[PDB]
Amino acid sequence: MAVKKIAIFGATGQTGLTTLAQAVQAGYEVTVLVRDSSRLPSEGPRPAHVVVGDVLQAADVDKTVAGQDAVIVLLGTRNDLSPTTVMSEGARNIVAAMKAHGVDKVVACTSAFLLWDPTKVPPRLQAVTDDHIRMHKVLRESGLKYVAVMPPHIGDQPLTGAYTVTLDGRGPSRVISKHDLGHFMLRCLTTDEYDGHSTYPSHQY
Ligand SMILES: NC(=O)c1ccc[n+]([C@@H]2O[C@H](COP(=O)([O-])OP(=O)(O)OC[C@H]3O[C@@H](n4cnc5c(N)ncnc54)[C@H](OP(=O)(O)O)[C@@H]3O)[C@@H](O)[C@H]2O)c1
Repeated sequence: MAVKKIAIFGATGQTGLTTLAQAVQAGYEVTVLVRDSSRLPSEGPRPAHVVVGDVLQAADVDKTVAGQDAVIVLLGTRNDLSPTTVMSEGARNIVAAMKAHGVDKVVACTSAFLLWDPTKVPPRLQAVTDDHIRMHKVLRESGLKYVAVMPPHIGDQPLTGAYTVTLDGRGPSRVISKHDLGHFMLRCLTTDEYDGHSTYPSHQY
């Protein structure tokens, strides 16, 4: 039986916006949690349901996850590189809401640094990476069906749907377009082949 209803967390971010647009265009019934609805567009495809709130508030997350078939996580810290627990605490809330509502599939973005040599993270990105690691741990230990998406640099190239997905962080490039990353998150809703795996999408544009 196929996924029809999804929640997207981080839908207003760079990857989230295009994932949201793609998901709605593809026929999903999409719910988003946003702190600030002005960051959603008017033009283009529109989510079916908007919850205004914060991933750090369990009740807001619970309302967003209720009734879904799957969850996509595209949380991040925008240009804030300071020490942080937002993503991992958000993930804890997401896991608890999934378990409370019977939702068993989550596709969540961290970064290719979690596949590459862990001693080879630029210093300025280490604090954010440490919270990606905490988030990955929360999701992997949840025992839910979890696809770990670990992209390299997120670019602005057009959608292709032609990227390569490896399991080890090696591949044709160190870039994935935001649009292709979103397309891949959606693909993960219609296969089990990546459940319990780490995935590395990349493409030469
Ligand atoms: N940039 C890169 O090249 C790169 C490479 C690999 C991995 N990544 C990782 O990939 C992920 C996606 O990156 P991105 O650039 O698409 O994301 P982004 O533009 O940073 O967007 C972050 C999203 O998270 C939401 N968010 C943050 N705090 C929240 C909170 N307390 N409650 C609810 N929502 C919250 C933001 O909401 P608002 O719109 O309200 O701010 C926004 O929708 C990030 O974890 C990033 O670190 C990035």
